[PDB]
Amino acid sequence: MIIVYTTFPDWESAEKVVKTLLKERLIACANLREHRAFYWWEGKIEEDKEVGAILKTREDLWEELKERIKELHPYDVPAIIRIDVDDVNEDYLKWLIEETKK
Amino acid sequence: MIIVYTTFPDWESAEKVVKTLLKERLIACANLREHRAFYWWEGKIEEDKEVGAILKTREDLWEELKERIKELHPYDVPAIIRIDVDDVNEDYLKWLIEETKK
Amino acid sequence: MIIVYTTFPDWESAEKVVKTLLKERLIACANLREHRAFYWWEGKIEEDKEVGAILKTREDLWEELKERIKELHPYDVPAIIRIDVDDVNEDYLKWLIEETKK
Ligand SMILES: [Cu+2]
Ligand SMILES: [Cu+2]
Ligand SMILES: [Cu+2]
Repeated sequence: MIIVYTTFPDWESAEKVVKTLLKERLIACANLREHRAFYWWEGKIEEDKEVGAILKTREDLWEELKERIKELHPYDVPAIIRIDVDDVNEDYLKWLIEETKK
Repeated sequence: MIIVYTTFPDWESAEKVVKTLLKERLIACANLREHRAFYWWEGKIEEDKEVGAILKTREDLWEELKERIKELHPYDVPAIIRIDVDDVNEDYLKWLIEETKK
Repeated sequence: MIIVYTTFPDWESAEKVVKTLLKERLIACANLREHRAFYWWEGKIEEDKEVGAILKTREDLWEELKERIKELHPYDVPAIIRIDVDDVNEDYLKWLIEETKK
């Protein structure tokens, strides 16, 4: 399995996108929590309050999921970050496979 | 070293389990923070408020730790997710080894 | 690209350090959020409220970034944890490369 991390400008977009991804059976679950982001914009350090999203899905769904996030994301240039899971308890993995599209 | 991520239904269970794992010297530390989870239950998108837990330990303790989490977890099917750490500052790694069981 | 995770004792140190790292062009962005940490200190389970920081940068900047965090960190023994990113959308990766030092 894999984790995918992305960030959203607030809760309405984060929840809309995550619920669409669940409906499309591209993810098994999402964990959403606020953070404060700091980055460069035009020679200045910018802050933005955001909602980060930790998504859990199968490896084989990565490219499809990445494309759908690109298509749904409120940001022109979103972060869509895949981190592979090195091991997981089998009962959870079985559930995640059951809950994702075939 | 490794990270292990799991989620709990609230703070009392999260803290009880993490403190037991510390007492058993199976982890060196835990970072706990709230999130909102979205997933499928019986044809419906369900939300649950949870406490996520980021645990830090040695690679060689993974199987023992995974079994103990299974045995302590309030969920029938918990997420117990191992992500390997590709590098870490040595002083921290030494501390983590010192603080975990031998 | 890589993620680097570290923790700070509160927001002032976290923001000062992250903004210095941005100014030095060692990271492209940071996501900061509170957590509660549990760990061993002198035979007792200790808790501390902290700010965790998720940093995003290039692989080739890891050693320089790790040294700078050591030099800036309020902790004697900070956690400075590198997790490699297995894949990312190209538009984001291009932006991250553009925003980091050359
Ligand atoms: Cu905002
Ligand atoms: Cu709940
Ligand atoms: Cu504190």
